[PDB]
Amino acid sequence: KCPVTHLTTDAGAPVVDNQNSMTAGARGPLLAQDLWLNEKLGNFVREVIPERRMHAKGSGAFGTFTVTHDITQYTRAKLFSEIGKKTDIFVRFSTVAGERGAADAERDIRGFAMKFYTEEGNWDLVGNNTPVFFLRDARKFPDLNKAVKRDPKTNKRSATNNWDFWTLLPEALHQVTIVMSDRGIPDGYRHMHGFGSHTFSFINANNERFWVKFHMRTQQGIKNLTDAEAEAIIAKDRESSQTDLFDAIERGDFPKWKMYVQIMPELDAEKVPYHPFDLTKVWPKGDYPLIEVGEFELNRNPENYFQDVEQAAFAPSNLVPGISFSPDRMLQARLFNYADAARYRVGVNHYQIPVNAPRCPVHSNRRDGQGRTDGNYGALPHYEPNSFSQWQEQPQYKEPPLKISGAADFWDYREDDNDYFSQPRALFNLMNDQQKQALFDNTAAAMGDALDFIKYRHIRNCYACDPAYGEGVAKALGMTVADAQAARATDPAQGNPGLL
Amino acid sequence: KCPVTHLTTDAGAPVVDNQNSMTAGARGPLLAQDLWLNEKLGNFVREVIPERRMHAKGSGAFGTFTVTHDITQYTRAKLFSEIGKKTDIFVRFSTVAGERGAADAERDIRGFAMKFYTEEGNWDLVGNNTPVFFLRDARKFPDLNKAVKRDPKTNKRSATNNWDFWTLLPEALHQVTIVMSDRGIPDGYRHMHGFGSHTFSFINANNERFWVKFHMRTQQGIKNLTDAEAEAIIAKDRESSQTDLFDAIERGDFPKWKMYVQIMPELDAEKVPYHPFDLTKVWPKGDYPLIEVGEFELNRNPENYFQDVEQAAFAPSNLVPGISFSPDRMLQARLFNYADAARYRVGVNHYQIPVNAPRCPVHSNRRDGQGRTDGNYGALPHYEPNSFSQWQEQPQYKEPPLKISGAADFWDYREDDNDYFSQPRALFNLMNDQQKQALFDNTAAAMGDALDFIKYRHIRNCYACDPAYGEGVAKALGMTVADAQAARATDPAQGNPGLL
Amino acid sequence: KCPVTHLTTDAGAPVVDNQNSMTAGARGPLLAQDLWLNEKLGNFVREVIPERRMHAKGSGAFGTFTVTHDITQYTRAKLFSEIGKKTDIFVRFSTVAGERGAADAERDIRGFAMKFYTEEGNWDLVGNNTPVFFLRDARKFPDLNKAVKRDPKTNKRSATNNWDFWTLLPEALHQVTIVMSDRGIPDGYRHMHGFGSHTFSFINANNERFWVKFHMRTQQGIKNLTDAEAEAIIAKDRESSQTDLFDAIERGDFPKWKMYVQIMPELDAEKVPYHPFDLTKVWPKGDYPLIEVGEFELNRNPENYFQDVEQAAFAPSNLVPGISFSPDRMLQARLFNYADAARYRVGVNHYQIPVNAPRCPVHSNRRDGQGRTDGNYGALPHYEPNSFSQWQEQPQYKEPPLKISGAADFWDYREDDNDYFSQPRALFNLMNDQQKQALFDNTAAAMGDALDFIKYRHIRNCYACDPAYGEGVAKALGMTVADAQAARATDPAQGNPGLL
Amino acid sequence: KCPVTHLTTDAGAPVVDNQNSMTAGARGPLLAQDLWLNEKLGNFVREVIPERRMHAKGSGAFGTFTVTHDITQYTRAKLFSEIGKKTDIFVRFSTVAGERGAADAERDIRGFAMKFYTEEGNWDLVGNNTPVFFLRDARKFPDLNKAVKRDPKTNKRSATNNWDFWTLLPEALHQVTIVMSDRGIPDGYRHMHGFGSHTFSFINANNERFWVKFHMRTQQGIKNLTDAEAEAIIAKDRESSQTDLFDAIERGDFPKWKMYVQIMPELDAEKVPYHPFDLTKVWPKGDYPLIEVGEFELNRNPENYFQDVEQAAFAPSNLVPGISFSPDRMLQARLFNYADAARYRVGVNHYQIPVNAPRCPVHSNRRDGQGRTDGNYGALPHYEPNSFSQWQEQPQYKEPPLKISGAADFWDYREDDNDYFSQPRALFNLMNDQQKQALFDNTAAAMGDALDFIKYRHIRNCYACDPAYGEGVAKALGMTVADAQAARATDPAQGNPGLL
Ligand code: HEM
Ligand SMILES: [Cl-]
Ligand SMILES: [Cl-]
Repeated sequence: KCPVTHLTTDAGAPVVDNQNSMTAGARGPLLAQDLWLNEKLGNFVREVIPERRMHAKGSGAFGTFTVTHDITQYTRAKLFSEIGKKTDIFVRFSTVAGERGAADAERDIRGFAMKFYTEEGNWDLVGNNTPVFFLRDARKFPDLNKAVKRDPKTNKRSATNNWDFWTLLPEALHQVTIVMSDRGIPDGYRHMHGFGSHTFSFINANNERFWVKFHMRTQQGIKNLTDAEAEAIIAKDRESSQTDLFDAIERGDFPKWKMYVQIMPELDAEKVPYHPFDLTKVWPKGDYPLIEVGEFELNRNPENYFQDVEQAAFAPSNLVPGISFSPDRMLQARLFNYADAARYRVGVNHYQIPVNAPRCPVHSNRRDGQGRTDGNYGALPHYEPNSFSQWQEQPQYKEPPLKISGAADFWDYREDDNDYFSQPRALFNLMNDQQKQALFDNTAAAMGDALDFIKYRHIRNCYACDPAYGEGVAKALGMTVADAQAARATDPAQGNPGLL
Repeated sequence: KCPVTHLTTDAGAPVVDNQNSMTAGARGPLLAQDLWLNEKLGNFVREVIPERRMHAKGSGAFGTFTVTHDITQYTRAKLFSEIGKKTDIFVRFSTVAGERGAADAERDIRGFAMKFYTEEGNWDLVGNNTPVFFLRDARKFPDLNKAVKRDPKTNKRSATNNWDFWTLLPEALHQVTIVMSDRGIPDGYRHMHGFGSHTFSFINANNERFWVKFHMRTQQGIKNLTDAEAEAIIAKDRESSQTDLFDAIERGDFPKWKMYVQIMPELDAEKVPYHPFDLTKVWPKGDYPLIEVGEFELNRNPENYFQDVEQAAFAPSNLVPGISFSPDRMLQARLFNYADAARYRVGVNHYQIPVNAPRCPVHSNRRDGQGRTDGNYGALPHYEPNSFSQWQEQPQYKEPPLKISGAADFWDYREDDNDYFSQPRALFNLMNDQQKQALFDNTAAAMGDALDFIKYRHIRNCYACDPAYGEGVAKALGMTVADAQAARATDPAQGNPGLL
Repeated sequence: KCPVTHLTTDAGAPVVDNQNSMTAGARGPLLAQDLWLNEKLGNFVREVIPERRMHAKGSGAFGTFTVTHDITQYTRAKLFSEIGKKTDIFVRFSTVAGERGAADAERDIRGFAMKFYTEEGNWDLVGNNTPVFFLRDARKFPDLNKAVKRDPKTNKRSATNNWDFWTLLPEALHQVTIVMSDRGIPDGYRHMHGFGSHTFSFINANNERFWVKFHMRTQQGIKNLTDAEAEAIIAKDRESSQTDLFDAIERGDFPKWKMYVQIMPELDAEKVPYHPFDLTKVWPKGDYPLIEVGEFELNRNPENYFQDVEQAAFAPSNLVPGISFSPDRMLQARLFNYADAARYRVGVNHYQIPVNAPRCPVHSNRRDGQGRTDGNYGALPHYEPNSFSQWQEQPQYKEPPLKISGAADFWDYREDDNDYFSQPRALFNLMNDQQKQALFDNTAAAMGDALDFIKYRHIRNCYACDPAYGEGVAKALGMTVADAQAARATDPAQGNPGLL
Repeated sequence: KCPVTHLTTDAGAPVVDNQNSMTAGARGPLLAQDLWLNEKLGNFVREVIPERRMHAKGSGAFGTFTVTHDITQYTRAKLFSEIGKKTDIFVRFSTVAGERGAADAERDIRGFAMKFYTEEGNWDLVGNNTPVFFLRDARKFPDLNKAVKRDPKTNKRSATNNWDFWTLLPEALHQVTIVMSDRGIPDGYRHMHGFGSHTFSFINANNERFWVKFHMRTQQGIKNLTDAEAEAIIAKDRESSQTDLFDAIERGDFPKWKMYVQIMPELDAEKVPYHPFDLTKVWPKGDYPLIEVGEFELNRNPENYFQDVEQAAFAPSNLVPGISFSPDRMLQARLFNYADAARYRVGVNHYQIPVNAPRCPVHSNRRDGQGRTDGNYGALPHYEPNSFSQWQEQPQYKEPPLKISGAADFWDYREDDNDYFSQPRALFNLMNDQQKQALFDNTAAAMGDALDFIKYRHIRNCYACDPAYGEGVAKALGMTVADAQAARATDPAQGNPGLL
């Protein structure tokens, strides 16, 4: 609004008429020489890009992060180098299974994706509102996509597809318990925590490695919706979380999180009794307590949703000196899969998009590609080694070596670690009676019409985790643990390693 | 299900392990030589194509059309040539404003897109569940897209954007009245009519032209949902119309429509008192009664939604001998905009997709393009004229000339026809008291929080159509027609041709 | 060169090693966590975009245009408004049939594409080094593409495909004569003229229309290569024209053209004895003498060929107030085909590319699309009509109406005008004996191994144009006009309108 | 040719006129309702896909491979299982640096890409006409692309860019010597050998590993062109190798190669004095003599070049049971980079293209993607694990583990192996005096105008390889080894590990 604008073509030619097309007489046929119509409609049918293969529905905001505590003994990362140091951030929150138009207030994981515009590169912490995940090997990620999304023929969610998959992965019971708890539907993005979920690494100025987990704790408090409350909100508003977050920032009610880390010296990874790189497992806070780092707030709604939120590309591979990866098998796949997904979805030149662009010096020698806008590194020599001091590597940032034991092979995770249930059993025993009844009710509702052998399989897995959990679930499904047990002999998945 | 399948790569190499990735020791980093993971994940992030720029949410089915009546005196079209002749069809139903994930049971137009696999080409009748539309010049179609979709900043529907646009187009009141009536929310695709909406042409074996309108009348009966009933269905099911249609076909309860035509001899177009090519106007049935043609049923759910429904491309330009276009200015733009939209969305080689492919001989000499699969017309000479009898034109199908009067220019539609209100006034006076109260209630709900000057503008336009319509709307908005009238002097759109 | 650069990722993270990949031991397998390699190679395989479907091989330069003469009585175009007024330009020269790597010094038309960065929009004059073309209806343009390019099976140029097509278009003899003359191989882009070829329109401040032809005459002089001289240059340099033009600008030897116009009052188009919109015909200079307008020089080599030359998009539709189109049937197709070609080749957001961007105000309300970088018109309302003074049309630039006579139909060009030979006969009689012998020799060489019936057909067409032309061609082919004449009875194209 | 064809649209509608466009009167403007023109031209501008980022210029043929010898003790690969067993193949030959249009007879490596349509998957042996390459780590491959292709500003080959890069890689001297020898320009694809170049692996039925090198030896004899002979061929024909190969097959003169292998037991890789996975090094035939396997002939020209040759996608990752990879660092990158390059260039669904499609059972569960044609695995469950025997892994094909020693790190190749010159010195001493003089002449011609410090650097590296080689090169450049030696002190690349 405000300053009057006069319509032009892309090339800046004045548009004469924006109400009438050019015709051979007043009621005659349309002419090809109606240039503005050709341009207006040709561009119109190319506005849509592919949605994200996962986490398609989302809301974004800009904000800042402030260091409140010193952790420079563990990490040389420049954004953490001093108390008081402020870094600008972009955050996209999301659901997982919904397409672009889907309801915000579904029972699902939420995405918690953070981009930090640092002096030594953008650092993407691509997190979830849960410290764990259903899977611990990336082999299973495309299968999870199909299981939680639409059947190839009914084009609807399928409790049978979803729960057949989940119940054949006993390692999944931890995240299944979390998403079937009261926290499976947060009351908008401001009332949930975030997590890196994976084990990452810190590297200090001494070139020492630590293993690390990020926790982002909501200063607005954990707050949830029951199935019924969510359904009532969806009936009015499929965009309930966008409404909530946009409205909050618009009225100056900026949401805040505190950032903590669990820090584990490199050598401790071979001393702990739990697999320290297993995404289905946390590190107990009694072994590795939270160390406070800083605080971030979201304080600015983007001017244009498509340019800043839809085109936003996060990559776990977007790391900076002093923050690096781990051999978590899931993290390891994400280190390449996001950059690849973004080359397809927003283009090879997607770092030209302002929300993705670095706010520090950049010298990649990336050349050409569709839609090159930014100079294309001009006439500079485009190869290395060269005799012209172009594109010089920076060895001072080299990480210490990472010790390997064992041959290259497909190593059976089930031989390495098969503690599927101790962590979910702990979580069940933390719950009060209401939360337990919610867990049982939410579970039986989600299984809905899944085939009976699948309901029996979940009840068996849940009983193994804790007899009271198996009972509450079996009861809420109107079944018995005895029938669940009797069904194992004829379970059609017989012969299959995740079938216990 | 049924025959056991053994996992291979695209190239047919056996996959050894589909549960574990290849690692440097059991808890070591991931190896690049894990070929199956690279392939599985690289293909995974390229499954999604752009949604349709309009009518993104939809349901599809296969079926057949049977001629029941003789109209060969009006049309030489081969699918109509004999009573009893059966043609196979594909139909996609849709909403308009929803993205891929959006609720089915919104207040919106529904799409009614038909593909007839004819012996002289696929005939697409790309229709709506309404005989008219909001607009009569394609200039305004991209603007309607933005008005009924998401604000560029809030990323939500905007009553202000939507109703500012609508109230500045008095010609739109006809379709606004239809979509705000009880029929703005059909109880699924089986309980709505379809229409070509536009005036088309028939050409008979004598090379005579008729102007024609297609009506497809539901044999299951008009059936609707109130705002409250729709909201309750959405709370359970965003896919309510897919559920309804898929379930009906799956239980053998095949939905049927009867097809009729209004036929107008060419010369009558200059004798009627209404603009006969104006998409905001019908032809009164008293002047041009319905002539029965045939009956179609939908009787087969596609095996794969993506391959048959999501990749389906309709084009109003997909016409056959004996069925052709008119100078309707809206139809005229669609004659090029759909083929162009599909080149971007499903590729230049989209006619290789089975649902789009013709079931008759095809010799286009279309060469190359990404993903060419079908022979590419092999080694045949690829130019015309040639000395080799390749690609010979077919003059026997030539249409009679179309008379033009007037210069090429931007002809102001408002000078040519400005009867905005007589047809909506007729429709209002057909309604019984309940339907009228629904029209008023639905209208005030849809305007929701639109700025007051916009509510005043709709009330003025509605009063001009019929004093009782203006009153019922003003009342349901908690306003008065007097205030509406007083606001015209300061209306901020002053200086603007659609502001009456 | 000069300032030392330190290699980073796109996200600005330092790169540790640019010589060694990350491996599991010194002679072990490659790790997926080698982030720089993934990024470097993933981006590398996306550098290439599609070449132009026509005129793929080219050279570009920046320059300026200066008005030297007053023609404001004929055109209100702002770049021409005063003597001395300077406009910045980009020019791309090209061959036509060569792919990206093909030789510069082939016997072909050359492209002469001009972009003028004007205060009322970019004006593209997309010209050739010839005043005419082979065709006069766009129906035949894709066929010309196939005929002059590679056979679908041999993947080589085919004299049979090329000359079968050409000899079945008698209207083509004019351009065939030009491209087979000594001027079919200019000695680089600096020693050739340019032409708009088509009839365009001027509109003056009085809203009067003139028909207009643009001539751009080389101030370096017409200079050509024989077949033998060209072949010798190709043996050393496939990039001979890039070498020539780049080297000339680099040493300050800036090439200059003078711009002239032929001006014809609107009404004269119905008074001339030649079809004034027929691209196979010029306007004789005796009827419409050249009027001088200005002078342009190319004086700056682009810093980056891909960003400025390969991504350059010209469109005949890029017109400005006071310069517009004509009903030339070929021009009429180009008015839409280039903008469409560019949406595919450089993207819907290709006007963000600096060489394509306007240097004047732009308000198109074009939204979104892949790779949106420039603000996306932020939060401004995105529909018209609106109550907020956004996107207001500009009626002061409206053209006078264009008179139409006749029905909409496929009008046979051969019924309308069939003077195939008078203009080529004039051109043949302008030639001196050497140029004539060149025309005959060049023709027989180009026909090479074309089937005999095709050589006979060219000789017949050439004899009809002028008995001496038919003789010289028949002789250089080692045939006789008598045999050519005897072959017409059995010509396999019998039954075909371009077969005389 | 032969059967008369009648022109239709893609949808199979008859085309009335293919010579005239639809106009408002005979000399009037073009109408938008000319559907055939819209379709014909819209499809026309989408025929071109991106060329290959490397090896863009090529020729293809179909053929067969016959086993002549038993090697089943080394490999369980099914195509080798019996003497007499015939496998169908596709082969694409190429240059490396040329774009689509570039000359065939340039001084360059040639590509020798083989696809074997095997009963357990397509096996791609993506080879070159040389047993080695310039590089031994993939870090340097994009840099080699830029060095051997066009300068970002001159858009021409640059001897300075090319030789600056090459002379700073002493490991490159082996391949530099080969490509500067008489064999740098083979007399077409039929007179050159092929090689896998890399060390691969065989796995036998006992689950034992061997390291292996493939040699494909021409039965038509090594035959070459001098610089002068090549230049003379280019002056006539940029497509000389396509002409040669197509013509040979067309006249029944089918070219044949014999396939041999060098076989090295796994444990020998730690016993040899040369790095056995270093692409700049061969295995001496005295240590590992050639073992004969079979013979292949190319006997069928494809019907359509674009469908079969341009869309052909090879991937080193396309391996079958009994043939696998090695830790060669270059091979390791190609294992992912080709499948990724093809997803961009020919689409995610490129295995639908007949030349790429497997000729054995395929069950990948790859879903959707643009242009899905083939059923999309219909309604089958689309996740694993499932209770429905879909997508079952095949463990019988598991390879033995691969022993790793050392930490994950960037291991400096120059510390591991720095024998740059012994193999090129051997090759120089195999040459007769003519071949030596050719090597010197070809080298000085290729360095052309490269800056002097670069010529000095090549002479130094060549002298180190063999004093006679340094002398012959220095002399042919008109320089002395003494000046070369004196220049090292001021060499501008001082401080750089490949500068000796
Ligand atoms: C100039 C006015 C119009 C323009 C520019 C327009 C443009 C479009 C575009 C670009 C799509 C998506 C096409 C694709 O990607 O396959 C679409 C879909 C559709 N349109 Fe329109 N449209 C217009 C008017 C109408 C009218 C008046 C009706 C009904 C009479 C209509 C019915 C539909 C239907 C049913 C679909 C969905 C087709 C399907 O199921 O794939 N449209 N339109
Ligand atoms: Cl891609
Ligand atoms: Cl496109």
